[PDB]
Amino acid sequence: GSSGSSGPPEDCVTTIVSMGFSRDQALKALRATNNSLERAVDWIFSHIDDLDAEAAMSGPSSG
Repeated sequence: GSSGSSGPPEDCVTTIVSMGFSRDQALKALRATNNSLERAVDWIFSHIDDLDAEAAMSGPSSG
């Protein structure tokens, strides 16, 4: 049980991934949602929708 400097929760990360999400996403989401679970899932779903973010080219990979 180590955790010095602030950081995102593990349980959350797990939960998300548990759903079948990318580990990076979970992390990002969290950080994107000030380390939030509920919001994360929301910030996540949003991405799934299509509205990823402001106009910005997307990497080569089919969704």
